[PDB]
Amino acid sequence: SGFRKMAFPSGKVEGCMVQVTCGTTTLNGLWLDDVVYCPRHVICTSEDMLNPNYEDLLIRKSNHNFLVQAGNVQLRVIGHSMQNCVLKLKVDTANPKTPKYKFVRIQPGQTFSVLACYNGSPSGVYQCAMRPNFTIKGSFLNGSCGSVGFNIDYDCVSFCYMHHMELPTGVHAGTDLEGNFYGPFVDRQTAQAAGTDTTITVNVLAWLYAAVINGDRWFLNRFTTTLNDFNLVAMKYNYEPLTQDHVDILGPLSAQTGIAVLDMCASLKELLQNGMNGRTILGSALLEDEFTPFDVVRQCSGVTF
Ligand SMILES: NS(=O)(=O)c1cccc2c1C(=O)C(Nc1ccccc1N1CCNCC1)=CC2=O
Repeated sequence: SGFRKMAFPSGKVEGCMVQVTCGTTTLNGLWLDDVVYCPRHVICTSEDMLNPNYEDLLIRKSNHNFLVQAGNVQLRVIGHSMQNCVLKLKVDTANPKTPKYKFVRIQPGQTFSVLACYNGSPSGVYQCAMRPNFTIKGSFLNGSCGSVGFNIDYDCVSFCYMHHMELPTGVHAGTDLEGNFYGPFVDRQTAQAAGTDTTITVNVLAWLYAAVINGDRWFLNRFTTTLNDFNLVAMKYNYEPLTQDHVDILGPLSAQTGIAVLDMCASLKELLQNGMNGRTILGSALLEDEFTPFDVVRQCSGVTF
């Protein structure tokens, strides 16, 4: 037992991390089949990042300007094209370590593992969540772009995230693997504001179910509440409004646990109105919202790859 913020095994993704160099800009790229995906700002200097015209800047670039290396073995770029805010570099050889993969655009609240790399080689891995305002609180130094976020289900690596920039607030933004930014962000070095962030209510409830599973039961209350009443309380504390879909996705936890979902929301209302009172839940003094119900069921089922 015990509960931990657990990342996916990163090997299958380590096997596709290449270094992409263009002029003097160097960052990370993802080598799948005979295509290397990378952020389009690889074609920019920092003097270009204030207001870049990516079409005009890419037009004076040719295939021989891009240098792709996997560790030390090298890739011959034989084509290139810009899709939204990513560059697709067609190379001479196909990645022998290409796993079964998909490109999917995740929805807010859902989680993924980030493999943080620099110069095409991995440095760390950690689990994070796509905030309701389409940001993530990762850790990304300079050179870290092009690092990817992914989920792994049995055989399949579903890539969902490519890191692009750090907001002046200190949080991070990126695109899906088709180059479309999550949220209202542009790959431009200017002031960009994320919206009001809110807490992923269903995730907090899944984490409380995990807590009940692992022995911590002090927050377990005796009230229940209406869905509308809990939503009244949740909107005051800047929580996302709970829908019947959320209650349905919490069904397995509510059944293994024996605690009806609405009573768990009653306990959560009590925690929001009275605080945690100096105690902890699963080693945390705050209400954790970066576990989806599926993450809890994974850690309790020992789902493997
Ligand atoms: N010559 S470069 O094109 O600025 C550059 C050079 C090396 C590595 C990176 C960058 C990037 O931009 C970049 N993404 C980005 C996107 C929009 C606005 C600013 C940035 N960055 C943030 C990190 N500091 C440099 C500016 C990621 C990198 O890993």
